This record gives sequence, C-alpha cells and structure tokens, in this order.
Amino acid sequence: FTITAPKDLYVVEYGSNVTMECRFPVERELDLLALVVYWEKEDEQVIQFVAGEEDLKPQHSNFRGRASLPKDQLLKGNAALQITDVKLQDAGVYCCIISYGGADYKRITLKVNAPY
Repeated sequence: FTITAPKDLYVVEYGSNVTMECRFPVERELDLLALVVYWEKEDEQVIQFVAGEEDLKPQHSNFRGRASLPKDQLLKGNAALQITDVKLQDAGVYCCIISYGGADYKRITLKVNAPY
C-alpha cells in the first residue's frame, strides 16, 4: 500500500482556491468505512475523514470553513484537500496521511503569492 502525490508543490495566488491531489489505490470497490484520511500542516490538523466521519476541528481552527474533502474525488481514490480563499498563513508543508488496509504519507508544499 502506497499513496502517490504527482505534484510535489503548488504555487497559488492570495484569494484563489487550491486542490492538492493525494491518490490511493482502490482494488475493486471502495469501502468508506475502511478509509481514514488526515491532512496536517506543520503539526496542525486541517481536516480528517475517519470511517465516514469528517471533522474540520473548527474549534478555533485556522481553516474553520475553508477546507474540504470533495467526495466525488474520494470515491475515485483521490483524497484531495480543497482550500478556498487562500491566505498567506496557508503556505507551508502539508502532510497527507491515508489508511486503507495499510498506511502511508506524502508531504506537499504550498506557496502563496501576495498582492502587490
């Protein structure tokens, strides 16, 4: 079991949206109840999807209502993190962690260009 992140780094503009791919193999048919997904950013949880239960942790989360896991991508084996209305603070090293049978992780860097 190994996850593939084709893009190692993403460069985006302040105020825009970004979707960071994180793909895992589905042999035959997907059992959401066996799937665990965490996205972190430098020892800070962005979002999690654990056996069908999603938690944004918007308890003073820095991504209160801007982070999501589109389920049309989850079902295709892509645990993509979508961040809307990006801010400078969002730049950094993200970690995508998946457990589906086995477990693996990939680091992904986000760069945010500011206005002039």
